Amino acid sequence: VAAVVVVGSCMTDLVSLTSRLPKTGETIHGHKFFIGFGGKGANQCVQAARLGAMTSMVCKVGKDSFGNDYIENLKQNDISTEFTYQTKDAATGTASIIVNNEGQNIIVIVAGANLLLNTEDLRAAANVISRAKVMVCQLEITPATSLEALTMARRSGVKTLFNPAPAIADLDPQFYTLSDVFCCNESEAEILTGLTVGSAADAGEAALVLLKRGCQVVIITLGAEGCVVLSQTEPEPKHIPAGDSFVGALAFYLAYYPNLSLEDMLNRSNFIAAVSVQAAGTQSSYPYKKDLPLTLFLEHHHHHH
Amino acid sequence: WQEEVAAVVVVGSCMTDLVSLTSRLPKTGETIHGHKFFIGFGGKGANQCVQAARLGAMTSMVCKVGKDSFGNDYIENLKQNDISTEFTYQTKDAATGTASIIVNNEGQNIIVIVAGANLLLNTEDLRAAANVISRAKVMVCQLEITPATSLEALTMARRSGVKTLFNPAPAIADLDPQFYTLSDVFCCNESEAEILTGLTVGSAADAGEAALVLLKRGCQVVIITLGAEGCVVLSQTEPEPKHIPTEKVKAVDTTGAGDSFVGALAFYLAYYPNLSLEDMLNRSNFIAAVSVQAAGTQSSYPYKKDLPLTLFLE
Ligand SMILES: [Cl-]
Ligand code: NA
Ligand code: NA
Repeated sequence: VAAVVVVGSCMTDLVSLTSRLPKTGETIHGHKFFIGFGGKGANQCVQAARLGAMTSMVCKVGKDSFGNDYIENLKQNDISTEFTYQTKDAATGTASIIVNNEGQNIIVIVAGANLLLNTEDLRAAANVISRAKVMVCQLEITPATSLEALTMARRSGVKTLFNPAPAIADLDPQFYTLSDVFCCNESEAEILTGLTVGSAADAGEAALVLLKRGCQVVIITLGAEGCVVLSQTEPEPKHIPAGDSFVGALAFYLAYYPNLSLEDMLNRSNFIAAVSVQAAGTQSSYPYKKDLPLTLFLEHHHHHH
Repeated sequence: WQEEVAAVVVVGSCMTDLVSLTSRLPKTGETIHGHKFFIGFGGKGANQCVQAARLGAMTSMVCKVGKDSFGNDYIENLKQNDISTEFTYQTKDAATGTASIIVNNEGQNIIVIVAGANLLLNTEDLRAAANVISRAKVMVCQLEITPATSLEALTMARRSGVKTLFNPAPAIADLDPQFYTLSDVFCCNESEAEILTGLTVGSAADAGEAALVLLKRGCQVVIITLGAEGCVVLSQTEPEPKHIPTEKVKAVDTTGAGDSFVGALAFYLAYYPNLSLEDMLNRSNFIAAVSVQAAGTQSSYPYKKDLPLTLFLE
């Protein structure tokens, strides 16, 4: 029975490497191509599943070979695809990336079938939504669909973890009140608040704005510098001194380790994100439970660390 | 009773086209959002083989793809176009060839090709095809596999008395001289002829002077294509350029029009050997022009049944 349900996006990364970037009208011969699995929703789902969560991916891909390939990737990671939809009306989402020998790139994103995931689709998935322990949402599908997913979780008492990524100025105010845990990065927080965010001190001031819009808990991530947290019952910023790995891990802990303090969950999730950064690649770099330190999965009183 | 012998063998490339449509092309360092993404089956060899097959040729595609989902999908495409895949090889040692394509609202594009498994088509893989090549009427080769593999395919055809149709695309300055001498029909476009001859080519008149250089390198017949403006032909017994023009028209999408033309010509060389070159070229120009009126490269290639009956008369 899925404890973590993710409503969000799946995207295929298509990468070519070339000596130089092409000029208009030019064909250039590359020396390497590869495919990688992405999308914030998928990536967050995959990290949670690798840690041992029972997860379900609510999303929409194309009735095409990339979408069939995505479905197999979710199944290989032990994720339920019962509400992974396939549509003939758009292609599976893509990120095409060309990179030259100087590390300069060009990137073309087509969100495709992700934008077609709608209310009717979420309604069909009510049983898994209502019965989960945590619902995770981002902003790579139609915002209205994310909203409705958060609204459905709330009506069943399911904990809402929201990642407003990519961010948007003029986000619906309902988003803040529907979010039990609202987690974003520095740049995102600048878009959402129109403040500048450079230090951990600025982050704390930006978090407080978001907290005052109605979020229960706000977390602002600081890259490889940790994160800053506030809550309605503790409004003072606490500084705790890859993004999808962190959010996936936090989902896992919210669903399976409710007896941990926020501070501890965030430590463990920072640790797990840092492991993903060291390993080459993207979703493949996400660590499994068996390859991580066993203290990540024990109560505080059980270990000597 | 006897299976139908392949009259056209294409030794050449297959690649998956990964196309994104956008408003404007990205500048260096830029991420942009596109409106649509389209997968298509491409590669100059396969495209030429598909046109020929759609016109009614019995064809065999000698090529190498991956043991990946793109290669599996490519084999099914070939079979759906009635092409023999007996020598469509699959390898775990590389991925299927790709073309990653961005197109703007004006039809301008940037393209990054990775050859992949096309590079791994090798001497042993050709040798297995010896009986099919011996019984063919025409062998068609391009430059999208290892130039040594195309060379061998052309020498195999020549030693078996099979007509060679060679499309030096993409072109390369200082191409091996054997390529000209092994070509019965040598067909390329304006830009390709400039790369090969170091001459400029803008008009049909310039095209004719470039063709005569290529003719003197030992080609039997040379055709220089002029995009939607037809083509120019010369031959050893008729060295004077003939300009075979077309009607000016708005295009829908010209992508793959060149390969349409070469595939049509292969079909005619094999199945209508008694037509004059002038007539074959007219009919092939016409067929290429039909493809331009539809989108999506191979999907735009016309079937026999949808074309005017005069294209198939003697
Ligand atoms: Cl031999
Ligand atoms: Na990584
Ligand atoms: Na076309």
